[PDB]
Amino acid sequence: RFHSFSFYELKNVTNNFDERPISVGGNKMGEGGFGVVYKGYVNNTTVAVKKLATTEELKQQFDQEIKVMAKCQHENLVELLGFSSDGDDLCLVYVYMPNGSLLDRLSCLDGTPPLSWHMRCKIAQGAANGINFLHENHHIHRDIKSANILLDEAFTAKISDFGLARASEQTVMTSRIVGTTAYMAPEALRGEITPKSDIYSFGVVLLEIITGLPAVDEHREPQLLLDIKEEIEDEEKTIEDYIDKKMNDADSTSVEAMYSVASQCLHEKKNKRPDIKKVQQLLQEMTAS
Ligand SMILES: COc1cc2ncc(-c3cccc(N[C@@H]4CCNC4)n3)n2cc1-c1cnn(C)c1
Repeated sequence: RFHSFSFYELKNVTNNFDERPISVGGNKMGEGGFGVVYKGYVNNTTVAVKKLATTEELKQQFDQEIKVMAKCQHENLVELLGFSSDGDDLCLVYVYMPNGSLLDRLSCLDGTPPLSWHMRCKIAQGAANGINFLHENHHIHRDIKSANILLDEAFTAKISDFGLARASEQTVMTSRIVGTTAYMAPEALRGEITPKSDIYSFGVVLLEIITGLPAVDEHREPQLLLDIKEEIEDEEKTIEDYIDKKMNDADSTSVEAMYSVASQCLHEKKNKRPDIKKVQQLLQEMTAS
């Protein structure tokens, strides 16, 4: 299904996996999902090359990334073009997403203009559509976060980084708890594996979209973004206090509607959260008129 590269090809097209940042003239775009991602050029086409950084666990993440992409073609998932497995380093080659991660566009990293509310609504809907597609195909993502939501030429959202994905038919525990704490559901932090934890993480992403704040900031009060939900419930704050001020087109009704979805996704009790189909429906009604 996918194209098999030899490792040296991907070496050559990434300027020998040039570790310098893009801004300095190198090829490294960033790190995440248990790999480092490089910009490459293959036959006048820009590509992204993820080079995976236990040994059996790394191969398992590689095979898991490939199996999901073979079963899951969707407008809101990144597209795998090929891979390399010869040599000592496993690589995955993807269609290039020129507007980078939702995390960096929300922070306006490198001076990119702030996302409007209208764009943010399409991003939230698209990301929900991508997660829905995963869950319908019986996969748990386990690493949902704004650094793993990329944006193409039209700022369409595409979920990425499926190395931790698990098949999903009772909820089981794992002995190896992995993920980013600021996005993880309480039961995920205790080691449970369940699609209900994906929903919780998506709720944190929705708060990032509304507020333009990162999920964790050690020099901020509160440090954890998900803490604003309890402040709003306890009427110490309003969602208006936290709405990203770098937008001119956010109306109260639809922001409160997206906040309501986020609040439901963030229910402390996993069985009280909506499933992704419900999340998808509420986000569609959000922009209906
Ligand atoms: C302009 O930047 C990018 C363009 C781009 N096109 C495709 C990918 C891609 C595909 C599959 C997986 C994957 N993984 C990364 C690691 C964590 N989640 C994203 N990225 N991609 C990634 C970046 C990027 C990477 N780091 N930063 C800061 C930006």
